[PDB]
Amino acid sequence: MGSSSHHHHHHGSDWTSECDVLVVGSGGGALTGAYTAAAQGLTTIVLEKTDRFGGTSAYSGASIWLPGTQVQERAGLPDSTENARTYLRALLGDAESERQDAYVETAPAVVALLEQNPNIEFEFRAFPDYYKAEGRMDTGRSINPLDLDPADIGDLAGKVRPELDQDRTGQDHAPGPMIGGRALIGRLLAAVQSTGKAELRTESVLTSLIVEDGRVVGAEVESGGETQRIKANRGVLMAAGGIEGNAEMREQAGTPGKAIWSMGPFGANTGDAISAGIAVGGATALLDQAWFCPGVEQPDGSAAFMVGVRGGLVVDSAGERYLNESLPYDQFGRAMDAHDDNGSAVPSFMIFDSREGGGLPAICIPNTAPAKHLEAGTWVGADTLEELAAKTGLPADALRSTVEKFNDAAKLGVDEEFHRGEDPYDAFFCPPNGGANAALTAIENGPFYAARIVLSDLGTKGGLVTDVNGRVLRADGSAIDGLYAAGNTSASLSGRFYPGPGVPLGTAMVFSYRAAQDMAK
Ligand SMILES: Cc1cc2nc3c(=O)[nH]c(=O)nc-3n(C[C@H](O)[C@H](O)[C@H](O)COP(=O)(O)OP(=O)(O)OC[C@H]3O[C@@H](n4cnc5c(N)ncnc54)[C@H](O)[C@@H]3O)c2cc1C
Ligand SMILES: C[C@]12CCC(=O)C=C1CC[C@@H]1[C@@H]2CC[C@]2(C)C(=O)CC[C@@H]12
Repeated sequence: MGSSSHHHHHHGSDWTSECDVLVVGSGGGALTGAYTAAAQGLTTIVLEKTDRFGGTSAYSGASIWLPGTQVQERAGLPDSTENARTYLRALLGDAESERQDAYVETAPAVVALLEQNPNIEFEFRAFPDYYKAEGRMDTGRSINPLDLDPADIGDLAGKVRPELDQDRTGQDHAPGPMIGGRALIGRLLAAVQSTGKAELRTESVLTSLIVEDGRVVGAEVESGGETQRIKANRGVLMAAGGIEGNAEMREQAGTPGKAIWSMGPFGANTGDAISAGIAVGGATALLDQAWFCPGVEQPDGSAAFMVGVRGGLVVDSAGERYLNESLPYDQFGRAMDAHDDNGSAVPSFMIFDSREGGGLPAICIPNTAPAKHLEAGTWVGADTLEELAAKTGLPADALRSTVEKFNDAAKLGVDEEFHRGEDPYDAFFCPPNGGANAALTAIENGPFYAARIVLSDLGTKGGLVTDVNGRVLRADGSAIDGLYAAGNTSASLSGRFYPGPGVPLGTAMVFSYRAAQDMAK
């Protein structure tokens, strides 16, 4: 993978083109880094491997954990840079304290620079922080790009990757404005283009970095069945995602879950940039870690992100509850993996009744029709729990017992076994009703359903070791000159934690910004 400049010269090759800043990828991080470089007058090229910008960032809800900024001040939030620092220190400990500090301390500058652009505006949207710890916001402190009329961004609207409910069925944007990740990437692209210093390319693939005397000076890029050599005078920012789509790297690293279960765009994030970085001496960390979530198994073997659980319960292959089904998706996923004994917890079984007329009582992204799950056998239905356990192969006495015990907890209003519905996260998706506890509803109105739940992800979070300025470090702690990484190309400062909504995009955006500031020196 690693190409030596002297070797290229020897073969008779030279630079196709030159820029100051070369950005690989086009999620929130990449485009934030692109904008930061180009807005202060550095010639910038962005390389997107696929025909659509945005990757998983486009799929996202575009909730962003950038605390203590002018956006939260407009909402009057009771929060601060120091309050957010306390929450991270309480969850993560002293491991990566310097990167924790740079994350919360730089959020305000990133947000102010971006909002100065007429294509970008954010607003606070309530979504709770995920753990009980000092500095938690029960309402959350995360911000979101405003809905975007695609007419405002010209030809860029047709180049944004569409939402999951359209993108895995050969479809483009559904009716209405661009929202969530579509609005984030549409606005960032329009900002990057407005600088007049950036080129935005699709179907341009990083293959290898180019090194001269141990310094990264550019990269080899495929585009139009041809090879190009792009020089980067100040540096290369690699924000091209993780290993989530590469089954071989995940099996080698011991990453739980599976490439086919990842909610990454199929084929996009195959660890190309992590590989390219290792090839020039970059150290790696946390490769067995990912941003986990439970997934509803699909007829085609893929998964759907299961979030905002509103009802049902979940059993292992023994027909027993083992977790709080309302847990934030990353803690849910880690509890599946911790409980899994040669396959008792992957798959798990979501059990629910006809309270939502056949629907599974959660948000599934994307949302496959019950009838297609039932025809494929991913879901099974029956008139009794007895017959449901027979069709699923679950122990019938244990499932019946599990459901009667859960139903007693819903009648009483407290789940003494797993404490479901006693957290602001659990309550956020459960509108207070006539029940003693809105997160606990009895499973008793037939027909009954079991859906197979697997260990999905929203990307992996392991990869190249970086400093507080996004510089890729070798095993000895020294910087690889000219090379930066951010987002899921870099090992997350968050370790084994998913602190709150928007940490993936927030960390990606801050370290892409800091990498561009470092290149501008
Ligand atoms: C339904 C859903 C909702 C989510 N909601 C949120 C949320 O609210 N908040 C949040 O913070 N996170 C959210 N996430 C997760 C979030 O989208 C990701 O964790 C994060 O955006 C990953 O960013 P990245 O830069 O690492 O990867 P990506 O955003 O995937 O960027 C990688 C890009 O680089 C391209 N690329 C890859 N290899 C190459 C190469 N060799 N050359 C050129 N280009 C290449 C890819 O095609 C892709 O376009 C959500 C995820 C899902 C599935
Ligand atoms: C849970 C989540 C993902 C990961 C992340 O980090 C931040 C959030 C909060 C916003 C959620 C989003 C998932 C998709 C959601 C449910 C929508 O369709 C509307 C709001 C949005």
